[PDB]
Formats: sequence, C-alpha cells, structure tokens
Amino acid sequence: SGFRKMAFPSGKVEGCMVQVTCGTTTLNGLWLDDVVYCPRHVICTSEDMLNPNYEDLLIRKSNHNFLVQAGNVQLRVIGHSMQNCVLKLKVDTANPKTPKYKFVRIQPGQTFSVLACYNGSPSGVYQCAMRPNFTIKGSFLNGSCGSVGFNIDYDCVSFCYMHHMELPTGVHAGTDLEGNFYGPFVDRQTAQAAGTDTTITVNVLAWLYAAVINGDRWFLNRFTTTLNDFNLVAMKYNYEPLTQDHVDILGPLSAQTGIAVLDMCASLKELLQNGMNGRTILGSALLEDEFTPFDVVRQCSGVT
Amino acid sequence: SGFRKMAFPSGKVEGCMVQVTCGTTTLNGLWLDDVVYCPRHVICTSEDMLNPNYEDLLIRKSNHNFLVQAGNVQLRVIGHSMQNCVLKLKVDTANPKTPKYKFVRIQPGQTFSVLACYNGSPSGVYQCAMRPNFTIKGSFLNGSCGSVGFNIDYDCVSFCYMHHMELPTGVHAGTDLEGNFYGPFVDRQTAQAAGTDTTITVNVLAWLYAAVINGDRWFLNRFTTTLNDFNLVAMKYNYEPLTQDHVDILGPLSAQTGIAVLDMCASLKELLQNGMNGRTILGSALLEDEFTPFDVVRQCSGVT
Ligand SMILES: *CC(=O)N1CCC(C(=O)Nc2ccc(OC)nc2)CC1
Ligand SMILES: *CC(=O)N1CCC(C(=O)Nc2ccc(OC)nc2)CC1
Repeated sequence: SGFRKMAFPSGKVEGCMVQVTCGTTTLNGLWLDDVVYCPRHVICTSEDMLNPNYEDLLIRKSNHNFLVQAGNVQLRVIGHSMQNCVLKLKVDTANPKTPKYKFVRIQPGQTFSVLACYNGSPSGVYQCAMRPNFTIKGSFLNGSCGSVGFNIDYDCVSFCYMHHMELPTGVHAGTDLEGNFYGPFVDRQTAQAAGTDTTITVNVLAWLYAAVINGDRWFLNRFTTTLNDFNLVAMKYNYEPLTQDHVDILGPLSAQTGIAVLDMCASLKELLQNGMNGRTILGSALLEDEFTPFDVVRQCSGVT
Repeated sequence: SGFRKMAFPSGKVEGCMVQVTCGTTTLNGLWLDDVVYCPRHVICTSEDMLNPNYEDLLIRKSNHNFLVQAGNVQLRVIGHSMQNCVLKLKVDTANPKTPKYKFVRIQPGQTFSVLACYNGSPSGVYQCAMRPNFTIKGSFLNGSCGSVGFNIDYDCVSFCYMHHMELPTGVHAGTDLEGNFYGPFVDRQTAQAAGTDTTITVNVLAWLYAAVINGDRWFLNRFTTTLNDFNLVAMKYNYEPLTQDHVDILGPLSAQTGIAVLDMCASLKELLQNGMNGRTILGSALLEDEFTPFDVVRQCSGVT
C-alpha cells in the first residue's frame, strides 16, 4: 500500500542523453540510433531568440559546427536537418544503448516522466502531466533544454516531449519528438501567455479511486450525480468536462472498489463545494490531477 | 524555474536489481560486486513471519536454495550469511554494472529516492524522507521487499534503505544495507505501532526558500522571531525543534534570497497559526517537508 507520484525508471533514457553545443549555446540532445534530436534554438544566440529566422540561421551552420558529446567522447556529425522545431543531427555511430522506442504525441491530461538534464548529464527524474492549456509545470533551469519526457511500456520507451522554453509565468512549453510544439507556443522570446489551466477531472477521479484502495475513505458520501449535473459543477470550478469515454476508462477502478463512477463524481462534487476542511487525501491538501487512470492501475498492480 | 519532487536518475541502481527466490517467496535483491543483499525474511513462509527464529530457519537453507536471477540469467550462489536483518548471498560473478557505491545510515529528515521493484524488475522511482518516527511513506506492494533507497553524488551511489515491511497502518519500515532497521521495528508480523510523525521543520524552511526563489512570495511577512519563540510554536504544531545546526545549514539559502533564517521562521510561524487560507505554495496546499536544504540547493542550481 501507499500511493506516490512515481516516475518511470530512467535508465533507458539516461543512456540516450548527449550534450549538443553550437557556438556558445550548450543544451541536451537525445541520441537514438544514428540521430541526435535537439531543439533548433541551439543555433540561436540570446539576441537571435527575440525574432529568429531559423532557416536563415541554419544556412550559416555546417555539420562541424554541431558539437555532440556522449559522456566524454565526441560524436562525428555527418548530416543535419530541421524538422519543425527540432534539429536532427545524423552521427556516424549508432547509439549502442538505444532502447526500443517510439515517438508519440500525447493529449492533454496525459502524464509522463521527465529526465531533467544539464550538459548531457541527468540530474533528476520527476513525473508531470501535459496541462489542458498545453503547458507543463516542470523544473527546468538554463541548460535543461533538450531534456525529454517519456513513458515506458515494459521495454519500449515512448518519447513524448522535448523541453524548449519557459514562458514569462514560469510554466514550460515544448515539442513532441517530431518538433511540433504542444499548444500554440513558438520558439521565440516573445509574449506568449498560457490559457486557463483547468483541472484534469478524469485524473482526479482516478486518484480518488487510488485513495479508496489505499484506505483514505473519509470523502465518500451517500450521494450520486449525473454526467450533466457533475459537469455543471466542473465548469464552475474550472475542471475539464467529464465524458462517457472518461467514465469508460475509469471502469476497472470502479469494478475493483465497487464504487460507481457517478458516485465518485458526487463525492468529488462535494469536495469542490465544501472544500477539504483541513483534511488530507493521500497526504495531499488539494485534489491531485497528475495521475491518469492507467497510472493508478499500474501503481496499484505493480507493472514492471 | 519551477520546483518538483525530484528523484535521482535510477539507471545506476536498475543495473543492480535482481530477483531472489527462496522456496515460494520471491523478492528483490541488490547485486553489488559478487554479493547479493536481500531481506532475511525471504527464508520465511507467511506462517513463519508470525514468530520467526531466523538463525534456526537459516540452518535448513543451503546455497542452492537461494535462486538469484539477474535479468533472465541465473547467478550461482557460492556462500550465504546473515548480517542483522539482511542476507548476503555471495555469487560467483561480480555485477559488471556495479557503480561506485557506499552504504550509509541516514538520519531522520533525510531524503532519498526509492526504485520500487517487483521480481527484480524496476517499476518506478520516487522521492521520500526518513520520517522522524523512522518510518517512510512509500508505495510498496507485495513483492516489493528488497527495493532500495539511495542518494547519488555525481557517480557514487550511497545506498541507505532496503524495504522490509508494511506496518498495519500502511507506513513502511526497513533497514540500512548493514541490515539494521531504522527505528524500533522488527522483521516480524506483530503489533508495531509508529510514534508521532512530526514535521521536518528544517525541510519546510528549505522548501519555503525554494518557493521564494521560484516566485511564490505571498507568505513572506513583516515579522521575525527567535529560535526559542519559534520552537514553542513548532512544539504546539508537532514540528521538530529547530536547532542552530539547522539555521547554519540554511545559511546558503538565506544568503541567496536575502531572507534571514529567523525571518523565514516567523513566516512559517504565521502559516502554522493562520493556515493557508485556500492559497498554495509551489502547487501545494500544505507545507512540504520532504526536501532537505541540500535538495533545494541542488535543484535550484542544477547538480548533475
Ligand atoms: C532551456 C535552455 O537551455 N535555454 C537556453 C538558454 C536560454 C537563455 O538563457 N536565454 C536568455 C539569455 C539572456 C537573456 O537576456 C535577457 N534572456 C534569455 C533559455 C533557454
Ligand atoms: C514486501 C514483501 O515482498 N513481502 C513478502 C510477502 C509478504 C506477505 O504477503 N505476507 C503475508 C502473506 C499472507 C498473510 O496472511 C495473513 N499475511 C501476510 C509481505 C512482505
């Protein structure tokens, strides 16, 4: 028992981290097979970031200008190309530690682990979620760009995020491994404000199921609700609308606990309207939304 | 910017996890050099756990009864011994992936990462703290015994915990890598109640410094206090006493932010007496105590 914000074991991803330097900018790259993926803003000076024309800046760069270092050994760059907001640096050596991998573009509400890196070296691993406004709330200092987000299914790493920037509000924006930003963000140092950071309702319900499974049951009430009634309350509290797809996804947790999804919705409705009254759920004084129903099942079953 | 509950990259520890089976019990072992460390309760049946005499149970065991599997390959056991509550199984092969390592016994308030494992396979990594009552609040299902806690200093892994049991209250107890339990706990299925789980004051202050560094400043007040005055309030709220050693340890955070430690104590005193009033600090509605001053400096500076 016990329920923790858990990240995937990071070993498979640590074996892929490299340092990429272009001129005076050094960030992280992801080495899979004979390709190193990194943010295209590695070619920018701090001045260039104000209004960069990436195609024009890239013309002044040759393969030998991209310095790629894996550990303390240099990789030879034999090609470079820009795909959306990422650069793909072809190297002459396949990464011997390349795990089975996929590039996936996640939806808002989906969680992933981040291996925060500096100078191609891993510093830490933490779990986060793609927010409904397409930002993530990470922990990234200068030099962390190119750090990646991922999920693991047994031995296959699904890379879903690459870090590119911090908005002026301290929230983070990045791309999938095809270089397409999540949300409307651009790799330019300009006014980019995030939209409403709503709560991921289906994740909160999954976490309330985890709480029941782990013995924290005080919030369970004698009520039920409907999807439409619940959603009226969810709208009021800036919670995402709950759909029948979400109810279906919560089915196995409902089955395990014997608590109907709409009954759990009614408990959540009362928590929104009455508050926690100084009480906690799974050691938290607020409703946690960075556990998906899949994460709750995985952690409560012990998937390796 | 941003501040997350971050675990150490787990790769170095993943390379040490093995499966240990004795009869019908299978748990995890830690393979360093030619020795596999595991909880001695691997020799117990579910019945034996009620009142085990480990020396007597061990007499009926031979090297060939300990099945050690690293990945899908079997290790040959050439010796076994009991050191306190851990078994040391000498194998004929040194772990080729053994990192530089130390065995350390941590003090309450100290944090570490746990690589939760099942059948010798890593399932997840999370960060926790040795509570002042010598329990940890982990996430451990059956089969997770032998999972370890650790800290990393660049390339050296300091192992500090091995998981052994879950108390009837859902909290966890375990040993250092010398097999000595933290706290008064025993590897027996008997009435073992934990003492008061007090809050780690020095860690809360470190986390309030992290909050200021990251822009969350609403809780800063116009007051100061003394160590004695603060401690009167800390006692009332089940917070650990703050010592001059703790104030000294917080010195670099005080220097970086320009906020004197006793001023931060006065802010914490007001948060204890007035509550959060529905507000949050670093995305939390309660005062976080599982970040040490060293963790705050490390995360706020980017140590790899
Ligand atoms: C995430 C990352 O690694 N980045 C590269 C460095 C970059 C940065 O520091 N930019 C910057 C420099 C100087 C000034 O002056 C106003 N502003 C921003 C952030 C992204
Ligand atoms: C942490 C771990 O791996 N453990 C080994 C299994 C053990 C267990 O499941 N014990 C147990 C079995 C049957 C009964 O019946 C009442 N109680 C406890 C827990 C520790």
